[PDB]
Amino acid sequence: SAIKPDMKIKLRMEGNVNGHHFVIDGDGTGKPFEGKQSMDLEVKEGGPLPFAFDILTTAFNRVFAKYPDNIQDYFKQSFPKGYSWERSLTFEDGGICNARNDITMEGDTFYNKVRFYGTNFPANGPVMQKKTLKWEPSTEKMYVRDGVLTGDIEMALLLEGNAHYRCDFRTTYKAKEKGVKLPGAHFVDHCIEILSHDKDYNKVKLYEHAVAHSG
Repeated sequence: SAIKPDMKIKLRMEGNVNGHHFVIDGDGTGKPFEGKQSMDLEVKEGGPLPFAFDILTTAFNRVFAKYPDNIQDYFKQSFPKGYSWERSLTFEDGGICNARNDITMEGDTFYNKVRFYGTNFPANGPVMQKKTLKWEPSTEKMYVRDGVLTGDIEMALLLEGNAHYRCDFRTTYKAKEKGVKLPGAHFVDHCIEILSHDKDYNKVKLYEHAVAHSG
């Protein structure tokens, strides 16, 4: 009832990656029950970014995942009050990112306060050299450990030359309201795509499709 079939999405990200500060605003729309969403993104501060835009894109809401009726949908049940998540992104060459999103709802709009921090990226690595092409489609393993809803993903960035660049994700998810029922163990399939961008990635159009399933 709280989630409409068509929702607007507003987002602000404040970030610092290898010491470079930036701010990115997002304005988008999506269909929560189809697990689809699109966002227009614009670097407001700190452009042009000197690192691969792809490291940021999964920080730009698991409400936008199609859940079948026989899996508890913790994220849609988190509203209207909302929920927050925190994520570690551990890249195989030692680059480390931490991200967080505080998500609220007002009417038909999701608001997203995103923080992004990154460090230890090598100067000659694919992130600082902007040699990434896309994230491969992934499967997020959702489980509850120690009372905390957790999603683990073994992610991979496709690079120019067709090599892959591995990144481990761990996200913890927490409803703001007490007593939201936790789900059983399950999986969420994800794909994420940069649809368009300008030369310096000051403007980017982004899309995600996510579908939950059992084992």
